[PDB]
Amino acid sequence: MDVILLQRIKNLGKLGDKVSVKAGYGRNFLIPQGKAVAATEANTAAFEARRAELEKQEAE
RNA sequence: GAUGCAGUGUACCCGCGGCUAGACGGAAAGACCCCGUGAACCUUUACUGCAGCUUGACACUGAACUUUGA
Repeated sequence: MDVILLQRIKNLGKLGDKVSVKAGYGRNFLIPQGKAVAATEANTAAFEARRAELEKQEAE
């Protein structure tokens, strides 16, 4: 699956990078625990549109 | 393998008590035997399927280090 990282991951990328991961990884660890979001068009519109700066200065 | 055919012998008409030599006596479309491109159930290294058991591939199924083969 294709995901956009909401918050920093050790090897995937940082704060909004779009990466492809194995389906189980995203389905069972990232998405339920809020560490990423699915890379759909509406979710992208949501991510860069408004809450981008909020995720940014919530660096820690 | 004859009461009923041929020849011949014997024999007046009809019961009752007994008897079982015969009526290939009665009883059950022979069970033995053979046949039908009949049946059923059982067996097996007869044939062909399937359940069960088991092998690997793909899916559910992810994250990090590492070592080694052609």
